[PDB]
Amino acid sequence: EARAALNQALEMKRQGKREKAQKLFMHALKMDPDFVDALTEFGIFSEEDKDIIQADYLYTRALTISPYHEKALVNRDRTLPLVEEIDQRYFSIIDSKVKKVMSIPKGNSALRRVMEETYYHHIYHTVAIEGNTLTLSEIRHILETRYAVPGKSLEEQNEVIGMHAAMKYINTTLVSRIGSVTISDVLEIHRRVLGYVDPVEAGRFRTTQVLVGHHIPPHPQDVEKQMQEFVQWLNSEEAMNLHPVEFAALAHYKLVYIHPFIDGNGRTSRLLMNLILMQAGYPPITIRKEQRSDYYHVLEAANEGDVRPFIRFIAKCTETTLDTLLFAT
Amino acid sequence: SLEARAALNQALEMKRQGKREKAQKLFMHALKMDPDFVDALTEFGIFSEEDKDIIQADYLYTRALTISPYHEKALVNRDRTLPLVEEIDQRYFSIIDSKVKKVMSIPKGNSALRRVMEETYYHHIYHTVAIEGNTLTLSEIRHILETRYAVPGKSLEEQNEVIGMHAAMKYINTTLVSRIGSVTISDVLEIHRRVLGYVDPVEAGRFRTTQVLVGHHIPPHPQDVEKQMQEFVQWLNSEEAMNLHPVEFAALAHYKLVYIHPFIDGNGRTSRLLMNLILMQAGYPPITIRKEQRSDYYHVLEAANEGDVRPFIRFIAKCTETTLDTLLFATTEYSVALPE
Ligand SMILES: Nc1ncnc2c1ncn2[C@@H]1O[C@H](COP(=O)(O)OP(=O)(O)OP(=O)(O)O)[C@@H](O)[C@H]1O
Ligand SMILES: Nc1ncnc2c1ncn2[C@@H]1O[C@H](COP(=O)(O)OP(=O)(O)OP(=O)(O)O)[C@@H](O)[C@H]1O
Repeated sequence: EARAALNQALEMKRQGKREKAQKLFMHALKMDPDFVDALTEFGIFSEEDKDIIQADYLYTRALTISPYHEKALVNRDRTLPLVEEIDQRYFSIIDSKVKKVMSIPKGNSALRRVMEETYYHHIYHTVAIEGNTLTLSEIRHILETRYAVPGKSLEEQNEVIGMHAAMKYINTTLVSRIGSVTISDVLEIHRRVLGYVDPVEAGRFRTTQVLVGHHIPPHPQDVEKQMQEFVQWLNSEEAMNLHPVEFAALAHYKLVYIHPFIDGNGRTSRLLMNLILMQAGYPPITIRKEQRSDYYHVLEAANEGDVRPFIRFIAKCTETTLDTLLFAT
Repeated sequence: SLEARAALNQALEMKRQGKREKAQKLFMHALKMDPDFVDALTEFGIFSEEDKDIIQADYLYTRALTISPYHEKALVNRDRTLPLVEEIDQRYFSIIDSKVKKVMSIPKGNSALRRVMEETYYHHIYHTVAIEGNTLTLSEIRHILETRYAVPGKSLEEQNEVIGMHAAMKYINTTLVSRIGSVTISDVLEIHRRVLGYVDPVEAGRFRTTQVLVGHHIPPHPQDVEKQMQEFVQWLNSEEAMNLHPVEFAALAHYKLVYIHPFIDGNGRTSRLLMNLILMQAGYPPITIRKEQRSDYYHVLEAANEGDVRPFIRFIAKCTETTLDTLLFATTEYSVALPE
């Protein structure tokens, strides 16, 4: 019961429980996730395994519940600047790999092959996370030939066509264009993303209220005003001062939070993310299909107070993209 | 100008000696060299009445007078045939009206009618997409709409045309048919938005921005298209249009939209749908311009552009009859062949 599982895990730490300590710490927070002592003690336990980022999260969560909790505050005050350095140090590692892909001359036969294949790779994964059953070979066939695939839903194949049209529009019209991003530009991306599936709802705002896991987004009445504030933030001086990868990740989150469409919210958000990156001089990033579980958890964590685990998750995806380019080239 | 005044005379002397088929071919060749040859129209009009073809004869005389108003030989013939054709045409609408009453006489929930009304829905889709060069079969179009799975080795654009139509008819049958009040420019765009939405979601429900050729027809410039549609919907809701016979009003509404050609694509499909909305609002079943009538469908549209729209109005009335003939036949066929 309450305050029971922690002590079991805490005495196990003295013994050297190893996995047995962790399992009980996880079970203790399963019964009560707002148990301030279980967070602080599991935070201390995390630093023993050199996991300072996880520890800082647990302390920050504990203080959001109990601001004046001494044991958590004295630990956070130490880790707060330490993590800020670790995070900034990770962005500088990414910035060096981004410079190493720009160092490669345009016209390289190796890069052309990768940039081509990774375009289809991005489409496969962005549709696969939302439960599209089409393979990479099938998605290649759809876009190359424009003939339908045997024994597969027309809705699934129109999702693929919708994405290709949306990226073509971005890469052509938006990426290079001078000036601010408008509410019109966001609708125009969605109009292509969902146009071939639902031509009625494509490029028009959500009219009904919906549940997204455990997230209840703004009411259709408010959605319009939420988007006017969102585009104002995108063009704000504050947002320009942020590191591209962070600004991209925050732009992503704020759109999936507002959830202004009946469908294509995740897809439009992942596209808008890449527009921010490509406008700042970063290649298009792919949140892979197998990262669906993680992708949601960091979005859950973002809703409850701390957005950083999401910002880090995007930066990790950014690195794996850059790693794939430099390797394949 | 006597390039084919020898071809007329050639055909005319052939008529005297008999030369039934030989006369026609030369009359057709005479109008091929000069289609605005007033004597070739009037003489071929006289020739037509000999085969009891008064409708064709009246067309030729009316065409001749549009070129040469005061041409005596044509005028004396037209003055006779003008009221005669008006009677023949009105008599055809009364034949249709009796067959429309005979489909309403059939009970509301008849099991035989339900089967036909279902099959003819897919039949209408097959033909409306087939005329514009869609290669999908009837069985394939049934599979698309029933299962919502794609067809092997056929373009996604062709299959999205089928989905676009089904959505457009569903919207019409549900929202528009039963709705009280006037038809608006918004309603026309909303039909097109579904018709073309699954193929071209960008241009769906938005007016033509560029100028295009349609066979030998140059439609109003994109600048004027908006005003042409405001006058079109004003005519649709006008008292004059309500006084016209449903089949004529349907056919004229069809023509005026394909004339204006206010979209990049889906002009014919939107027109054929709007036609059926007029008919169904007046209490007529949805009519199908079949795929094999593509050649005829264009000729009567050409004929309409040059002055006389009646051949089109008659072409729609003929399609209306063949629809009603198919329903009454199949319904009586199934009544015996099905249980109940
Ligand atoms: N708890 C959450 N809070 C906020 N956003 C979330 C949450 N879980 C998932 N999301 C985001 O919203 C999407 C889920 O929305 P939903 O399930 O309605 O749409 P989908 O069909 O999965 O994808 P799409 O929005 O691309 O059509 C995810 O793809 C993700 O980007
Ligand atoms: N000479 C003509 N004058 C007026 N309208 C014509 C003429 N020829 C064809 N049309 C109309 O235009 C339609 C064909 O237009 P067009 O060839 O641009 O489109 P499509 O792709 O064949 O068909 P849709 O309009 O259904 O997409 C015909 O169905 C008819 O309604």
